[PDB]
Amino acid sequence: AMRLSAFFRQFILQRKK
Repeated sequence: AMRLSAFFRQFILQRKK
């Protein structure tokens, strides 16, 4: 159940980044 592709710092962080 992993969608998380370019994960990290881009989804979670998409808003900070």
